[PDB]
Amino acid sequence: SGAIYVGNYRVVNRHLATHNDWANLVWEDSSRDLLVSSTTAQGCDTIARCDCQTGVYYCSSRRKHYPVSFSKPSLIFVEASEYYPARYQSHLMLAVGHSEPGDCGGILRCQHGVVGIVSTGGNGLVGFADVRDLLWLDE
Ligand SMILES: Cn1cc(NS(=O)(=O)N2CCC[C@H](C(N)=O)C2)cn1
Ligand SMILES: [Zn+2]
Repeated sequence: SGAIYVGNYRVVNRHLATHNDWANLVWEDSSRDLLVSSTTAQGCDTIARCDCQTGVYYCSSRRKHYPVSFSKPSLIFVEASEYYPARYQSHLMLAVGHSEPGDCGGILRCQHGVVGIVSTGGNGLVGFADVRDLLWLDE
């Protein structure tokens, strides 16, 4: 679990969104596994605006942060799960590292701020849903 809080927005994995998230829906994209809902309180997270390919992510299944190199956002095949059939997930970045499903929502951060959140995993790789292109999160 986990979310990004920036301005009056909350960014979560779409497959973990709550009833309140859907009742205050701002934007959602099944192909990216993202959902953004509105909040009443102000968010203070800083979103990175860059092309970094190195950062640190939080892994709840190890209670640890790991430094990683990660690929540029791209269209990646994701095998079927209880939340989606087998499909291409867009704007996904991969790194060599550990993750389990409950790790979804952990933040990946570079020197510039929040890059994205844990979204996929398996075969010793971890995938992060990029949020650097969502320029509207800051206005
Ligand atoms: C973070 N993580 C996720 C998994 N398992 S998964 O890749 O099957 N995952 C299950 C939950 C939905 C995910 C998606 N974005 O389609 C895929 C293992 N580690
Ligand atoms: Zn960066």
